[PDB]
Amino acid sequence: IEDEYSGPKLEDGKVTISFMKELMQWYKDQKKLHRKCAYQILVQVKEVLSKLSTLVETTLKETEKITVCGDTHGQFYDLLNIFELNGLPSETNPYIFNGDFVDRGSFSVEVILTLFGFKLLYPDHFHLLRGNHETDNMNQIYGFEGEVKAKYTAQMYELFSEVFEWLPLAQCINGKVLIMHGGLFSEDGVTLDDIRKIERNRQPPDSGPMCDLLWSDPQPQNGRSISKRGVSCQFGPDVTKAFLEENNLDYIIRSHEVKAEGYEVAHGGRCVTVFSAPNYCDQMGNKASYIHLQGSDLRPQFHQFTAVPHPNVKPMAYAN
Ligand SMILES: [Mn+2]
Ligand SMILES: [Mn+2]
Repeated sequence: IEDEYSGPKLEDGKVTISFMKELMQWYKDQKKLHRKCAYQILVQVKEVLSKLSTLVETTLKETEKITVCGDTHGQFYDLLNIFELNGLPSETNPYIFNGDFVDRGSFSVEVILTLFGFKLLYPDHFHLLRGNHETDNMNQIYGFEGEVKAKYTAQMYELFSEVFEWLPLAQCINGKVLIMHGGLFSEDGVTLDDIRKIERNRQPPDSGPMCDLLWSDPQPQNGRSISKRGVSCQFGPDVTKAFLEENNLDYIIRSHEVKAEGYEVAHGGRCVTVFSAPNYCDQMGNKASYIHLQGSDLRPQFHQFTAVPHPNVKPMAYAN
């Protein structure tokens, strides 16, 4: 006996569609991806991500489509449910996952390695944007670091941290829709140029554009406020509108907050929240949603969904 009982294996070190199907099934059955394959996925996706701009600029032709998902937080069985409701990722069914893949939920390893696998398989049609939880300080507290150390080793966690540093911070579709995890900026006048200029391969600063992209929240009233989170700001509809007008944009899609209906349309339609972790932490009872967009019609169409069963591992079981 050697590795016959160790599960899915890459094909000469590369991700294939049959590997991804084997992986999702193996994870569904609560089994672990061989550490050598996990390592190969991480080294390769680090290389892919490190060549991207901090701002991914994507063009959708008139009849092309894309799906935008918000926070998933290690709810792997809900992630599979997204793919069963909305189809597997492919070149004709592209996806954007808008940050916060890990922490809180206790299948964060399974979520993130599935997402990285699909990033390697469909690199121009499967997009991952950094959330505030793809950071060391958050992983240390909120489960992911403990989960990686439990399933693999501290060295594997170090590699995850390095890979997260190369996740892009925002994505712009057709020069019209800007997507980021958190939101807009603590000062006026920021442009797409400034986002492209962020040297993102780091942990986020305590303030400034990289912080805001991962951490800010919309508020209903005009202006800005100190964030209730102690980090970044809250930004009003006039902030959103000035930013969109200066940058020739129509609206933003962000995530980073739970909503009972899975989404919220705010700022007169200019600031949309999408959140894709239903019954968050097995307690919130929220619906989740994902957004459908078309190249010829970038209006957001929302699809709601509810949580599905998962194995009996508690949320935050690996947290501090
Ligand atoms: Mn979150
Ligand atoms: Mn967040």
